[PDB]
Amino acid sequence: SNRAVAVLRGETVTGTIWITQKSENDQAVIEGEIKGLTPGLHGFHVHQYGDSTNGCISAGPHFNPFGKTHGGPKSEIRHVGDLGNVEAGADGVAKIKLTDTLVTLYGPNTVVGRSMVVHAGQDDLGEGVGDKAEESKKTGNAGARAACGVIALAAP
Amino acid sequence: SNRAVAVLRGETVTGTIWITQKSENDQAVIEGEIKGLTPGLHGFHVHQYGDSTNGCISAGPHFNPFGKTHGGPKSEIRHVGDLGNVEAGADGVAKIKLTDTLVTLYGPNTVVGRSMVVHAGQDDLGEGVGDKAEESKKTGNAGARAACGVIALAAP
Ligand SMILES: [Cu+2]
Ligand SMILES: [Cu+2]
Ligand SMILES: [Zn+2]
Ligand SMILES: [Zn+2]
Repeated sequence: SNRAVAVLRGETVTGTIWITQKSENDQAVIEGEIKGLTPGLHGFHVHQYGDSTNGCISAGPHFNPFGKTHGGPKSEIRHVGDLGNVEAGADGVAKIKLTDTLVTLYGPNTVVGRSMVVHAGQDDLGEGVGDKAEESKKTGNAGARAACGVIALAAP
Repeated sequence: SNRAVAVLRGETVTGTIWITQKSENDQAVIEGEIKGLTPGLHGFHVHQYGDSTNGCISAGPHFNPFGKTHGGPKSEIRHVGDLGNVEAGADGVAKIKLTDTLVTLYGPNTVVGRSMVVHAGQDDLGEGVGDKAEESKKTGNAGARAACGVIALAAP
């Protein structure tokens, strides 16, 4: 099996996210907690780069090795990195428990060394319309990057 | 080409280290700066894991995919992660400029997702003798881990 962990750092938001995967043929299990969030829904994605020399800016765009448009985790068309929204409760804490069929810790498309990023706003899952449509298909209109962390290899 | 960066964090020591590599057939070029160090020589290695949930402890041992004993960068027998000593000047700053033939950002033995660690003490390069010999061949007797950072993928 493989295991990875991202320690999310930000000015006011922080957290720890674990990814475990039994084998290259199994889904990634993504679990952890993020704190300091405003109550409500917050976009959550794997971005292309783990580079934090420019804070969360240097993370680049959503991880998208297959060249798709932005969607939610259940969408037929989505970026590999599209994990949808996490929900923070009244105390500002989001508990995260997800499985994903595109995110992997094995092979050429591994997310190891890349980043996890949580956003200030809610991800529209690529379903935005009108003047929001163009950006919806890139980023889901989730707004500013509140915290980020590098996906690090961990002992299995 | 490939590029990676490690932002080293610690209680008093910090730094940024870049790794660039033109192709899988080229040597890794390792360059950057570490500050807050005592003047003198400090051990510097790639460790197996990037996991920082337990500070630098969770980095595990020196990265050693080929199952060798510890040495210096010029040794015939060394761990992949063995980068020797860096030298901090009077102001506590070490300027780093190294090339390495074992460290790579390509293929199954990539260091992406692992960690760089700088130590409080000097690495004896595996040449320790007497009661120091056993540990010399594991860690070079470099002592405590002063700072660590995950090796993150960066835009080339
Ligand atoms: Cu994002
Ligand atoms: Cu070390
Ligand atoms: Zn996306
Ligand atoms: Zn070593």
